[PDB]
Amino acid sequence: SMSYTWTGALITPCAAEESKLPINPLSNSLLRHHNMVYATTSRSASLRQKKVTFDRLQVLDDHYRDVLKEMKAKASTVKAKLLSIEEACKLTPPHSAKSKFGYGAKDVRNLSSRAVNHIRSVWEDLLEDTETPIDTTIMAKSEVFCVQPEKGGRKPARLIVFPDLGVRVCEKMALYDVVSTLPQAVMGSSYGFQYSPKQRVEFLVNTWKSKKCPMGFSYDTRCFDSTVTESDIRVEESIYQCCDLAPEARQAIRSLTERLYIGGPLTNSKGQNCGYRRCRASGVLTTSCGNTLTCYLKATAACRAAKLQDCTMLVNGDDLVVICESAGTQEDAAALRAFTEAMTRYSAPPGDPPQPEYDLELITSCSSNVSVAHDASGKRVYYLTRDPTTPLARAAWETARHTPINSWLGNIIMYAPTLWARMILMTHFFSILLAQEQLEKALDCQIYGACYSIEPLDLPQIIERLHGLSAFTLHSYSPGEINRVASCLRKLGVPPLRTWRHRARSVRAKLLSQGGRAATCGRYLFNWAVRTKLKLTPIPAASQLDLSGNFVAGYSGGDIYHSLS
Ligand SMILES: O=c1ccn([C@@H]2O[C@H](COP(=O)(O)OP(=O)(O)OP(=O)(O)O)[C@@H](O)[C@H]2O)c(=O)[nH]1
Ligand SMILES: [Mn+2]
Ligand SMILES: [Mn+2]
Repeated sequence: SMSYTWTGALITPCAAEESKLPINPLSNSLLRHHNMVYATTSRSASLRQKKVTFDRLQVLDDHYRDVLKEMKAKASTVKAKLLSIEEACKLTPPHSAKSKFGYGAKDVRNLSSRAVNHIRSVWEDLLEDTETPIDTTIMAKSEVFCVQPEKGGRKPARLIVFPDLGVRVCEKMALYDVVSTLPQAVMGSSYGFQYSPKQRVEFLVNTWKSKKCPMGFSYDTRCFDSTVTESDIRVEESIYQCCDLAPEARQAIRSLTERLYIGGPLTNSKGQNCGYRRCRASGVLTTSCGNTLTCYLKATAACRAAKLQDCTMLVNGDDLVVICESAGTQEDAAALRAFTEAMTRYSAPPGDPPQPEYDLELITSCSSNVSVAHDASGKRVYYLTRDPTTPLARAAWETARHTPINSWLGNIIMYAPTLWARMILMTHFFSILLAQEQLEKALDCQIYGACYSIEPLDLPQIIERLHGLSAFTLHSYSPGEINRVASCLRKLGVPPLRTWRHRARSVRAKLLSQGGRAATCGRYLFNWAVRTKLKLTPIPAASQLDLSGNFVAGYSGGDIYHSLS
């Protein structure tokens, strides 16, 4: 059983694609070694196809089956609603890809009769037809990176695979409530996406302290999406089907699974057949939910197979953290070998073999880690940080070129307490946004895979919700964190942190000189910048402001939209 089959027709672009950065004063202002920064393109898709195309040998044992039955019994608890066409339409991102059938996301949100009548038609088809493979498009994705310390080798583009806009809206009607509700119900504490960054570090610490002699390790699968077998996707359906479901919801899930999720034909931008998928599609609604469940299940079973004791995992799609009781240095390494041997039998080998860790801080997952800092009162605070290379590289791209998804905004929101996000990112973009009249224009960003639409001037509020107000006061970051940040500036050619401090003094002055929510941006975001730091107090409409069901689940490649909060 092969993950993909190719006819030889190319993965084709729809427009021109820029690779290298353009040299302009504003990006220079941030980053100097321009030629360290690249965007991916169609040209490398070939390469990506090679990494992602293989055969899958799966062998399931009793541990796996036991864990499934356990997961399923929890899933039996769920009652999931069928969404209305309207409800589902309003979950569609305004810039989601337009349909083959003469209407785009705008029309769907407007509930254009062409759109809703097509969607109704696509819905009925899921009820009438139970086997005909549903068309998907395959595209090379445009993502920006910094090149490897390994000379001049670049990641090839990733491949997105997604059904037409009308299918996608149906997917929401059928499966949205499921995909939002079930993972927590089945996986409890282990379900990553139920956690704000603050809550995620909380859970990791409390877990780490709850052990007598702790021992954590990160796991990650070489192309998880290709390792997802047809069987995996039907197992995953069997979990979903344990929900109380509307009859048409049950069939829709039944049809989507056979027709779309287990695989199907791949069409390119030009309309020709590239071939066939027998693994997970990156761009369906159930991708993140599927990946997480599948990973949780395979992982959980692999512990019991390697007799690790008191495992507590955190799962975010493909990304797996595990913290457990240690059996001694030499044992641990041997058990972790066996974990991997199990996962591999379940068709999920790792990129790089897990290595046991005896400090929580050295464990990295979802590209991020726990680091330590202190607040005003000097009492020691835990927060979530990241190697700033890729964030800064993208910040330099989105400065010198208009991007659909403003990644820098996402990172400030998410990594608000971190060193580099405050001193470099915040300063750089509030500088730009002030020069060009544009603090109030709402910008599109991406949190946990869902598209959000946020105004810069609501950042003190938002940051306070997620990380608390202490995220405006942290000051004594760990040596290793400062060492890592500093070495990253040297790599990309970013002016050392000293430099941003005055760029930021100027910068808190511009904002106080303007009142309103603009001023409390200056005051709160840049209290690290003045040497005569004033005190900070819980902002008014700044949590009890706007609330919702935001950070309750992930929708990576799931086409989900929240202007929420
Ligand atoms: O548009 C896309 C396409 C794909 N993906 C997702 O990226 C993965 C492809 O890449 P990998 O799964 O091999 O790398 P990864 O571990 O870094 O993936 P993430 O956890 O960072 O997501 C797949 O698991 C796919 O679902 C997106 O998030 N967006
Ligand atoms: Mn992976
Ligand atoms: Mn991953």
